[PDB]
Amino acid sequence: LVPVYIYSPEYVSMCDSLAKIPKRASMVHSLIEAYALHKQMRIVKPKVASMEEMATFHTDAYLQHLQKVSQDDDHPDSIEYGLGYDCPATEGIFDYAAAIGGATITAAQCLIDGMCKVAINWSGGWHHAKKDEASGFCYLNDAVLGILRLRRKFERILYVNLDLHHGDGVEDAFSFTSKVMTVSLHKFSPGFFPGTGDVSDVGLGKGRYYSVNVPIQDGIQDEKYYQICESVLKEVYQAFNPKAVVLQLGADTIAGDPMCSFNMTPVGIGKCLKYILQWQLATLILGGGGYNLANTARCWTYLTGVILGKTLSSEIPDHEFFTAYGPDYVLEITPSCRPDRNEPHRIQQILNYIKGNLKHVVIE
Ligand SMILES: CN(C)c1ccc(C(=O)NCCCCCCC(=O)NO)cc1
Ligand SMILES: [K+]
Ligand SMILES: [Zn+2]
Repeated sequence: LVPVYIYSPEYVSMCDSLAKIPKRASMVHSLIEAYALHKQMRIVKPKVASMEEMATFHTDAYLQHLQKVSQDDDHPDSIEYGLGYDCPATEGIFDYAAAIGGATITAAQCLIDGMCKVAINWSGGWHHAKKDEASGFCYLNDAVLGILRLRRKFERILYVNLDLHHGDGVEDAFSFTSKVMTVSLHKFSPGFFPGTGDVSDVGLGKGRYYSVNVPIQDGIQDEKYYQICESVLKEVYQAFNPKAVVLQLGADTIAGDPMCSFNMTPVGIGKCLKYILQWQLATLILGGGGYNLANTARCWTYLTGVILGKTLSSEIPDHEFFTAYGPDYVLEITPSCRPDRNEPHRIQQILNYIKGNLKHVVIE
């Protein structure tokens, strides 16, 4: 059955007002629309998240504060709740947060109701927010909210974070439970945000070994990334037997991102995505980071094509943002001539560590 595409003109307009990524949502949607991919999808208007739905993870104190300042960047309680340079108390930020949370919840509900096997919210994936604090441009953790909605039907949910940054907010939220396993492939290097997610972080208490982290260094390309991803997910699948998947596909790993860390292309990420889709589980697709706006659109458009199993023309079709795609005006991204800093011995060590940990899961 046909993938659900979480979309409304209002939703994109709201997502467009996010101060760190202005107009990104429109560029992503308009490229998908320019490739006519939306015609092959079921378009679903997202619901706005209610106070009660948001409070299934976030505290009432934090949410009431967010609501207050959304109507104010100099409040004395904002520092406590993580509001600052990374998460400015922009006017309307509570509405933008409620829209993105509601969108991912709507995606989850569609999956629960058997409307689709795959549901897409490219504007979601704000995985750093904590129950009571904003963090890393994230004011509300829609990925956690999405997982909590899926928990209505699924007893084993797998969260997979393929983003440059560790999905710390999500991992933390489920650190003590075994119903949700988190798997994160991300850059791990002292001083690099958020600073967590070493391979030794495996969760706590009853959630011990139900958090998986794959610390990766600068320069990694498609082939090695896919090998790492396939070997981990093969072990996770056999060990954990997930019944639903929440997959975050950040674009901030792609060559050309100004963070200039990993050296991936959308084709490489696509392979990881294909590996997960062939499990044929209810899958909630989210975006994430992506700071080269045109490349982020290239990436999520291509990946939408993968979900649909469609091969797209390399030539960017004319559309509202055509000029943003110069000077080559093509869909494909070329890797930078930068060294891969990932030692094959270190990769193997990490993978063996992880296999060791998942052995404990299997024997349980
Ligand atoms: C050029 N400029 C003004 C900035 C550049 C980088 C950051 C930053 O990395 N901040 C730390 C927070 C990064 C959050 C990343 C969100 C994400 O992609 N998560 O996956 C801030 C400002
Ligand atoms: K867990
Ligand atoms: Zn990121």
